[PDB]
Amino acid sequence: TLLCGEIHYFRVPKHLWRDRLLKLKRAGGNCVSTYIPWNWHDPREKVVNFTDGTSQWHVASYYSRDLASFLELAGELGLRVIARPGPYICSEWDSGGHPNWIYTKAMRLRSLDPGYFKHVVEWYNSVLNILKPYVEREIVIGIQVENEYFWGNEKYIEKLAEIVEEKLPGVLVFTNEDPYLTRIPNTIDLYPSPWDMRQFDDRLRSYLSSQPGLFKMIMELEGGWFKSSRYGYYPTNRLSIPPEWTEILLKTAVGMGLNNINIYMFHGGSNPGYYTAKYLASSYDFEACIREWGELSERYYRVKRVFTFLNGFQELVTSLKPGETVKTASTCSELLQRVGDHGKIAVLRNTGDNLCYQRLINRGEIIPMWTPIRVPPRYAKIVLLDLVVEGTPFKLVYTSGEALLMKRLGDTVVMIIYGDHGEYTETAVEVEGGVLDVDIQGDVLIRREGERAYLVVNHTHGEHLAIVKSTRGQNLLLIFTCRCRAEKTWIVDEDLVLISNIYYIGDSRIDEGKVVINAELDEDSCGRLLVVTSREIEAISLEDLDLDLTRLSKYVYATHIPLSMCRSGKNTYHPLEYRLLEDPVFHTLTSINPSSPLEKNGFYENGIYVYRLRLHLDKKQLGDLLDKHLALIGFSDYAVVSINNEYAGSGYHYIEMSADSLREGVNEVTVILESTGHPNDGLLYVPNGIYGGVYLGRVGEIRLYKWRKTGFEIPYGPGFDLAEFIANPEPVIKALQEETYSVDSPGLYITEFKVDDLSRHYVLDPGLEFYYNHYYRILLFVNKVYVGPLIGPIDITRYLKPGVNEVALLVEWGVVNPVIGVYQYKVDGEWFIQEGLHGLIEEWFRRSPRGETAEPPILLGDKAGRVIWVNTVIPYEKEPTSSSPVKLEVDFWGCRILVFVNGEFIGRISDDSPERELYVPETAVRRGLNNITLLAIVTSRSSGIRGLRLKETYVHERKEIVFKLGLTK
Amino acid sequence: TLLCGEIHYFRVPKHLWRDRLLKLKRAGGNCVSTYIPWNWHDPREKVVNFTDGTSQWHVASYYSRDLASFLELAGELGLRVIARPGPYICSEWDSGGHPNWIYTKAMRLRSLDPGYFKHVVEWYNSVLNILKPYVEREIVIGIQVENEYFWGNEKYIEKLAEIVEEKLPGVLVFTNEDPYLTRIPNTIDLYPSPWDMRQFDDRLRSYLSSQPGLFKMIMELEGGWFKSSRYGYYPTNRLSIPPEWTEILLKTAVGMGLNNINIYMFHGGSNPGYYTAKYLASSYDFEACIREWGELSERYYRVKRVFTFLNGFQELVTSLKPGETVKTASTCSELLQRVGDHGKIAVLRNTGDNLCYQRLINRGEIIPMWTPIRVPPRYAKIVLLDLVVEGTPFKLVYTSGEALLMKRLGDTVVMIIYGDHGEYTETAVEVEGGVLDVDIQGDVLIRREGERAYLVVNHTHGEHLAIVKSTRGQNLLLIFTCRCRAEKTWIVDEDLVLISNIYYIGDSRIDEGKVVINAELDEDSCGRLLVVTSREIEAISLEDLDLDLTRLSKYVYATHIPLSMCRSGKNTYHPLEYRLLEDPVFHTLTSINPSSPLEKNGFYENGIYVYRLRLHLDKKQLGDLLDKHLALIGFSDYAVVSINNEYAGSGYHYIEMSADSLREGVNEVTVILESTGHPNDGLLYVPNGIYGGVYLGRVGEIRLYKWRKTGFEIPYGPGFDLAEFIANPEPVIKALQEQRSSTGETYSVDSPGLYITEFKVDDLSRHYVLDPGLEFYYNHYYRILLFVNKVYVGPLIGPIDITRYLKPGVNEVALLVEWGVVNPVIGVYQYKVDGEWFIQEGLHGLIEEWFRRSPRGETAEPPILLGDKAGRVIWVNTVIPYEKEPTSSSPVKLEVDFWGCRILVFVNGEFIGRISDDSPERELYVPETAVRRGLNNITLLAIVTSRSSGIRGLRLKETYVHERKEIVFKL
Repeated sequence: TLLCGEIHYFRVPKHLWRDRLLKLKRAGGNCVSTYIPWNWHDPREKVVNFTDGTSQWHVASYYSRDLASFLELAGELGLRVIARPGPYICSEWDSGGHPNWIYTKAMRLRSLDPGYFKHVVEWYNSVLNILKPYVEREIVIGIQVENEYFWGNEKYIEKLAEIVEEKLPGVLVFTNEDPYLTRIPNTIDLYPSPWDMRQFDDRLRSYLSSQPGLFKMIMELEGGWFKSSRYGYYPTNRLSIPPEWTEILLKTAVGMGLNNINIYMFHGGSNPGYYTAKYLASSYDFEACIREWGELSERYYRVKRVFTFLNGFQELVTSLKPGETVKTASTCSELLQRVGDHGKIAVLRNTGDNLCYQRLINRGEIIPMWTPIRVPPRYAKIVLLDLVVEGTPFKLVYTSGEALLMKRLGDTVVMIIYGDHGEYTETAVEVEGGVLDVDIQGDVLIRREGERAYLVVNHTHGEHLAIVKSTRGQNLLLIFTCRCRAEKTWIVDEDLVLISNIYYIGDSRIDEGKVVINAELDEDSCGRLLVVTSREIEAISLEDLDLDLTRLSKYVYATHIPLSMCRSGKNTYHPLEYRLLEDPVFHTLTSINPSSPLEKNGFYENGIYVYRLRLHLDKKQLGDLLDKHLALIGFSDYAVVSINNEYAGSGYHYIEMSADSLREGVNEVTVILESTGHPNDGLLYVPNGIYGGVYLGRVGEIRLYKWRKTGFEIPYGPGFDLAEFIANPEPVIKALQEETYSVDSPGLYITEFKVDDLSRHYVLDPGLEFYYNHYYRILLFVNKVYVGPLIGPIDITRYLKPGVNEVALLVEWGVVNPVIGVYQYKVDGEWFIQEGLHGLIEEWFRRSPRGETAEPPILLGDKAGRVIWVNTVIPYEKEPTSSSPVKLEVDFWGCRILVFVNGEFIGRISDDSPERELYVPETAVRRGLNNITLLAIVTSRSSGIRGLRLKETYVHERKEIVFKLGLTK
Repeated sequence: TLLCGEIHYFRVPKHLWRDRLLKLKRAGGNCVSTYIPWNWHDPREKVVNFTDGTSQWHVASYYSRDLASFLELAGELGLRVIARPGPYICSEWDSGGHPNWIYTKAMRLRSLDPGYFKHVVEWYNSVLNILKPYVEREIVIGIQVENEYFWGNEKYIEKLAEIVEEKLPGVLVFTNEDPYLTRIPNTIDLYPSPWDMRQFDDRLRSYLSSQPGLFKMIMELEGGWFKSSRYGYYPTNRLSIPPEWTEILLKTAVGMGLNNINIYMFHGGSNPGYYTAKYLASSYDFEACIREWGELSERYYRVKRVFTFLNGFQELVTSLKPGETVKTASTCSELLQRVGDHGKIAVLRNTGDNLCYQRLINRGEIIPMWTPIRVPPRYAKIVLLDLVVEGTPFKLVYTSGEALLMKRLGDTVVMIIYGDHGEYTETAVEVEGGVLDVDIQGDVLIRREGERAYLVVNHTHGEHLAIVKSTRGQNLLLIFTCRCRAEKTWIVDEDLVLISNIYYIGDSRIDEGKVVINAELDEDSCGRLLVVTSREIEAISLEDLDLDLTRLSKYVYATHIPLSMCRSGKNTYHPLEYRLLEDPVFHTLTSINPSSPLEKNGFYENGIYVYRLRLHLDKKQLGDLLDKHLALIGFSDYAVVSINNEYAGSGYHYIEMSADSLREGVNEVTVILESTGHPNDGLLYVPNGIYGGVYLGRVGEIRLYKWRKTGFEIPYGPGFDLAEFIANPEPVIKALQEQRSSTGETYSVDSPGLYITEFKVDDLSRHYVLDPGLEFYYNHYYRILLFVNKVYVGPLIGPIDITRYLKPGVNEVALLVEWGVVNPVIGVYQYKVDGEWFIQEGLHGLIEEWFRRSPRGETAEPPILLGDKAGRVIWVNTVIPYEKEPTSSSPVKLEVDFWGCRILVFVNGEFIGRISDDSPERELYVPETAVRRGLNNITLLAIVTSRSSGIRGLRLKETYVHERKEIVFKL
């Protein structure tokens, strides 16, 4: 009943909403799911925005807050909606959907702590008021509260659910991955690694045995995975999620009795500007069914065959219970079976790489009779048994083929059954009162016995037709097609099924006595088109051209799109020239207390910040220096540092520079810093900008080599509050009152190190391993005193005593390799902060001063620590279309690059990005001259831009197909 | 040390040999391996052919038997050769390499049976004479005898080895997958399934502790997999073999001590004409490193990184021994380790889908100091430890990066080290005499401690350089690059290394003060090029464009190819017009005895045959007839049948048709039949053509559902001769005569064993035909022995009339499954129809060479509907203008949209291959050698197999358009 895809209105240009949703509908989806992110609607703590307006430079004009329009569009296209308002959403999104002003109100995020929960009450009021009319009109059918509250806190979850129930009485309310709930329905999120089924099967089984009688759903069935900078890969951080894998998970879920399924993500789209979670790529492509740029991937067509089956047999599927009577002949495939009054499904699962030939035992009969069931490699086949065709004399005793769909056309029931090229299928039809006749088109062999017709078909690139005629004037029309044509079978309106090679059938409009269809043709979209309809078809036209039209039988017409109308086009577009202009950088600077977290000084945006530090060194300290290294320690996230107008260094979180630029008296330090967004864990406060400080002279280091792991149990359960435990870990303090080289799994780790000189400064660095977009929960204790959750480097000087000291880490979740840096001095001075850059504030991305021409390659080593604007013009002499989407590629090194097109922020790329390209949405592109603008922060003496290009992924042809209709009978 | 790729001279147009072999050379290959197929050189049992010419219509003019020229070309390009002359080769090849005349000479194939072996002695004489000069010149360094004789027969293998040792004294001689051999070296063939390492790891472990002291080699390391019609898939029958999988297998093999490895296939190419094994596609692309059309796949660049490492650290690799001195800090990756005096390798294997951060314990030191070792997902990383750079004061204590190569340039050692974009690596260099100085280009942080420099590097899209200088006269140049540029690092000779984005570097001409190299540029080939050389470079040109030249250090130059020079072209070429001509089919028909196989009538070619059957029915037979079905039963492989000038039916091996065109007296049956090739098992005789017969009136069936599996054991071992056991299964006859004990019943005959069932025969006037079922038929033919009432009938090869073995009442059938699966049923027929049979090889249009020059046909507007021509043969001629020079940098595939045909494809008179409804694709590679600039003649021969049949159209498609450009170094 719920055949759902995740599509985020906040990750899709508003004009492309229709394209993305209709592609899900055309796949047989009947529901779309989306988060409603609190920080998307209320970033500044002002008027909640549910309009098209943005107050943020980094959010392009075509991204919208108009949730009402998204919901109406879903309704108009025939989709229901699942709403996921948070307040936490995770979703690889800045602060997991928390507005960055929340960190000023509460430490105890994701709890009933009033400092947090009062703001959650006001958010739910704003958002549930917008949802209200759409719940009443039965478009919005489900509300998720919170998101993967793994740890229990039942009264937190129940309070959220009670507010939804007060505003929206009777609406289904649930959460995901909180197994400790008795009354609020729990739903599961499944992201197993390819090929071994046991972990997935075991999680489905436990979930199905849980919460007896409550709503059952997979709220996130793996539809791919996300991409990150720093530690990421293309096409996902987990490499390719095979489309074969996704289909096996879906068919396994159907085999085990889950008929409520949401693919996460179905379409991922793009992360607008600085709404990324920390380290997230600008792309949210997700290797999804619908790629970021709108492409229907192999994963789309496999999911489509499953959703089309589940949609065109909801009767049977809703009736099914767990079964055991059916058995297999061979061990070459597994069996998952379900049984209902009027039919069964046998799911034959072959996770191995060799084709399997299977038979079933159903009531002492070995089926099929003359041919085995093919189970392809890396495939699970749904086999239909004992299916009653209601209000007819027909029973489908079995098919060894795969049923796509079943449709009533007056006196005829049509079923489409598919197989591979060269597959033999066998279908047994039983007819009450006997078989009157069988008409066949193509290669069908018939055996008759009693009231049965047996049909043996050799599948090809085409359809074989069998009509089994009853004595009561009712007919069964079987259409045997290949898997490829089943994938490109399009159900338009209702009473029009197109069996084709056509890449995509979009909008349809039935006015006059005419159906107009918007087809998108790829290279392989030409050749044979079957039309299955009760409507009289007089003519089919493709632009001007009248197509050949054959009547194959009643309800079936054949035509062809000529092979010439399918093109193999793909174009690249080069800049006319490159102009350079240096950003002055400074614009608006204000005093700030040293190490004062940006969000506690009214700065709620990520993106670029500039610090000016005025730091004081005198005779005695320069005099006594034991080592000539300056350290900038504890910032989110990436900085380029200049000292006395000389480039010094760059990097993430913690940088060691040369001290040589240092003089006696005042030293000026410039920090150009990027915040890539907050993590998406939703519990910890990882402050934007410099939360740490400046240190001088590395005098040594203390490596925490070896740890004693001790049993410790976090009391996860319905009564547990994780936010309360992180803020007050009394049970750990208690355990501390009172072998392993790697701290990489849950538990309490203790080690001892020596301190000789307490005039030194001691900074614990959590190490490279610790930093992940879904931030780890690791609690730091120094000599049995709670320092806090690890968020970054931390000065632990004030917690140290002379001689033997103790460090303990309680890993609730994650990995860390800590090391202590020892510094001579902690440098002090006056601090100034700027939000943004002069060029951004002055909107140079909308209109740049004219700069100098430059011949590529553009060498930037001399501008290390500076900001360079690079403007180019690209001719694109056609209409921007979803039929021909464009990517911008930049060949550069030693830069953090912000990309704009015609003054719209497209995203960022850096040296540690998993790709050198961005999707340029059709809404940003114009026919003619296009302005491509790079803002380049220069991070190295080895730095440059070799070039850039706009690339078409493909060029598909948009064509209108017109059906001239006659009279229905 | 043997870094080998399988490339078959008989599957590559001769003009393209150089391209395929140089691409193997360029990957770091030092050896090419090839079968020499007996049936390729002696198909007709006449003068053994080692020339360019062909006796066969279906073998294009550009395929060669000139083995000498291949061996010469391999030698010229700096490659050694492993030769594998069979006599059996398997290789998805017709009869596994046996000439089809062998079936007239012997039943006991692959044995010392004289009827087989005397002909093996003549073949081995012809072929070892061709090889002798190349063994003496040290080009051919190994000879494989036989091929996967799994079952033992040591005296048979010994006898093949003796003939080789006598003609080519002291040449290395071995076989593959015969683990019962004590004296002759055995080698291993490994084709595991992605992601569980345990089966592969256990096979390697067992092999490495077999045969004390003898030659150790993986003679076939999975390079992909083949594709079949009927039961096959794209891109292989096992779907995609992931490129990450192939690299994990290679790195595992290195980590376990195997340094002799052959990738099967490195390049697969094409199966010429009817030299396919049964059911095989005309493509042998194999999803190989080099695709059939010449493309360098992702698999190629991954294998190239491994071969480059093994070549560039030869001294280290030769020295390594087992030893377990190193430990890992965490469980997120496994460790394989080898140790020598020169240093150690730690292979960190991560078969999971998450990045692992790893540390090593070496001495009592935790390695590295400031940075963890990245082990990427689905990856095995080779970490070097304690590497002594011989004749220098440098030790590489460790690098968390991956070492690609090491090269001496005068007083400087250069090492290339790689990682992913954004990877942090840590490298520890110890200098004896102490560290004079470290000069750096790029993002290299230095920590000096002892006589040690620690170098911490963020890997980028480009190179960071560190020159560590000794207080003596000697320098360590470290170049830190990304994986992608390591993959496109090209070694043009001893002192010319290009670190690049370039898709491929081909031939070089090392003139005087000029180096000219042929580059092939894809769309990502542009950007930075680094040149590492001892040579003085004044200028670098791309054709006529002089490039920017920066001197980075003494041995390192930097340049760039402008991003504008890398196009993204891709063109489709369309036919002008279609002309149709009906083949008259009949040309020359001669008498043949009913059921007499074609090889017993002097027909040794596969391909198309036409039978005319003159069958007699009298009034009585037709009057008494109980069921209206005619069956053609037992033929190889596919038939289209007409009765009294009406299309009756089509299919593989066993066809049931309507009997309604039949009438009293003579009935004229036309059978148009294709043999797709013999199977590649090399043991059984599966006859071409009609070996069964024609039956009328299907009056029932006996389903053989339920079997008793007994405890019979085939005695495999050094003394076992499997051909002798197949010919004379005496132990099975004895097992069948003894008391049965109680045993398990099964519905599945799918694993080795003796299976027994029982059925009722009520009427011995009927005819009983056993059908082995769809499951039975596989290109590598199964071995299942049929017994009826305890009498040996024979190995199953197809449907078999078993009537004469039956008695009234309860009958027994027993199957000894040596290997395979079967699901048999007995068809019961009223009559066996007798008459006179006639055979023709080919069709009128083939014999008269219409593919070389077609008569004028009628023009036809696509789509061309053929359903009214069911059972008949139609020639479709068209012209495709191709207005460029045919080139490997722009290869073409012919696509045909059709249904209900078997199609034979010719281009400019050259047989390209076959396509049918049950093909895993609708396209063929058209080699450059068949294409011409200007008008291309595309000719299809369509056997119409159905009343729903036609050709919608066809097109020539370029896979891609790369740019060919010379890079010129002025010295």
